[PDB]
Amino acid sequence: PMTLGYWNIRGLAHSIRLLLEYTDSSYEEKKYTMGDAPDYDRSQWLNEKFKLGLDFPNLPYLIDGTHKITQSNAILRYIARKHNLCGESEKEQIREDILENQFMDSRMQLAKLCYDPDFEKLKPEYLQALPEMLKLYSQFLGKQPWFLGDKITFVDFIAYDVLERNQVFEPSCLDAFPNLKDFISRFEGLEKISAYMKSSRFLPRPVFTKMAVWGNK
Amino acid sequence: PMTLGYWNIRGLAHSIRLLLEYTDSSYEEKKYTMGDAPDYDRSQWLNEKFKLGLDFPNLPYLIDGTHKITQSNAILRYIARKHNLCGESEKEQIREDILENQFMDSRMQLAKLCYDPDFEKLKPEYLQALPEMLKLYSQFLGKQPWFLGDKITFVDFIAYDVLERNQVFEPSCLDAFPNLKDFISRFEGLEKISAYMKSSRFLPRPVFTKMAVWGNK
Ligand SMILES: N[C@@H](CCC(=O)N[C@@H](CS)C(=O)NCC(=O)O)C(=O)O
Ligand SMILES: N[C@@H](CCC(=O)N[C@@H](CS)C(=O)NCC(=O)O)C(=O)O
Repeated sequence: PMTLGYWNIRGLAHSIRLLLEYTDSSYEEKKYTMGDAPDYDRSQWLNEKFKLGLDFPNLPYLIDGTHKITQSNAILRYIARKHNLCGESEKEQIREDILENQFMDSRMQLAKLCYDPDFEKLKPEYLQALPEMLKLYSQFLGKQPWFLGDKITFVDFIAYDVLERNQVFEPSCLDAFPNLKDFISRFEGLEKISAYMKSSRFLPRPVFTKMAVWGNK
Repeated sequence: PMTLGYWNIRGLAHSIRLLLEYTDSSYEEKKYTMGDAPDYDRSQWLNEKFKLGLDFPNLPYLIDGTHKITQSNAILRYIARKHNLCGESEKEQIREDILENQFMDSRMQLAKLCYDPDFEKLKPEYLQALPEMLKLYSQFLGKQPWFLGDKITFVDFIAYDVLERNQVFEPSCLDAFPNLKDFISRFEGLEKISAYMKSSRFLPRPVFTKMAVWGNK
C-alpha cells in the first residue's frame, strides 16, 4: 500500500528502506532507472514527476494515502513517529537534531568527492580527514548501544548508512573505532535487518547515481 | 548569557539571530572575522574551535549553559521548542520537516552558484530556474499567513532568509507571487523584527563568506 519512489540505487533511500523493514511497514517500491552515459536519460521519472500530487516533486518520495512526502529526512521522521522511533526528552531531541544534520554533511562530503571528475586526486585528502570525522561520531556514541541512548531511533538508520558506506569506500576506516564497528554489527544483527540483507530486495549497490565517478555501478 | 558564535556575515546565522530577537532571548554574539583574499585567514575561529566543549565543533554554535549546540537547524529547533514555535499536529510536523530540508536545498543551490568561479556563466541558468522554485513555495503557502498555518514557527524564519536573499540576488523575483511578497512584508513588520532591522546590530550583509564570488561583501 505505501509507495516508496526512488532511483534503482542505494543512495538516499537506503535508510528509509531499512527503517520500513525494521518497522515491518507494508510497502512497495516504484523504482526509476536512470540511463547511462552520455545522456543519463531521466524520462522515466520526469514523465510522472508532476503527476503524483507531491508539493515539491523529488526522489525519494513516500506516498501513504493522503500523505505525500518528499525529503529523505522528512520521510524518515514520518515513519519513525508512527512507531515511537524518535527522541523523547529535550536532550534526546538535541542529539537527534545535531546528528541528523551532521550525518547529512558527512554524506555530502563523500558524495561531492565521488561525483568530482578529479576524484583520484581528491581521494587521498578525503581519507586523510576521514579519521577525524569518525572520531567525533565515536566519541559521541560512547558506550551507548545507539546514538540517542538505550533505545534505537531514526538517526541510527542514517548513522548506519553513512558509516557503513564509508566502510565500503575504504574497508579499514573503522578499524580504530571498536564502538563504531560494534554499532554496525549490532544494527546488521537486528532480526528484521538481518533478514532483509539476505533477501532479494536488499539494494546496497550501486551506491550513487550513474553520473557518479565512483559508486555508479 | 546565551552565546551565538558565527562569522561576521549574514549566512547561516541570519534565521537564528532573527529567531532570538523575536523570542526576546538573552544573548550575546561571539563574532569571528575571516581575513581577506588570498589567505582567507580563519585563525580567529580555529584558535578556539576545539576549546568550546562542542561535540562537533562548527559555525554557527549556540552555548546555553550546559547546552552546547552546532548545526543551524538544531539551533533553530532548540530555541523554538523553548517558545512554542514548532509544528504541533502530525500534518504540521510533516510540513515542518519537508520545508526545513527543502529550504536547505534551495539555500545550497544559491550558495553553489555564488561560490562558483564560473558564476557569470551559471547565473542566467539560475535566474531561469528561479521562478519554478519560488512557484513551489508560493503554492505550498497558499492563503495561510505562515508556512504551517495560522501560527508562526521556526521554518518561517528559515523561509524569510532564503526567500529574502533571493530577492537581494534578484529584486524582482517575488513579483509574480503576491502571497510570498506579503509574507516578506508580514515578517519584517513583526514588532521585534521591525525594531531589529532598524538597529545597529542588524547584519544583512555580507550574505556569504569572503570566499564567495557573489555576496562576499
Ligand atoms: N535533500 C533532498 C535531495 C533529493 C535529491 O537530490 N534527489 C535526487 C536523487 S538523490 C533526484 O534525482 N531527485 C529528482 C529530481 O530532483 O527531479 C533529500 O534528501 O531527499
Ligand atoms: N550544516 C551545517 C554547516 C556549517 C558550516 O558549513 N559552517 C561554515 C560557515 S557556513 C564554517 O565555517 N564552519 C566552521 C568549521 O567547519 O570549522 C549548519 O547548517 O550549521
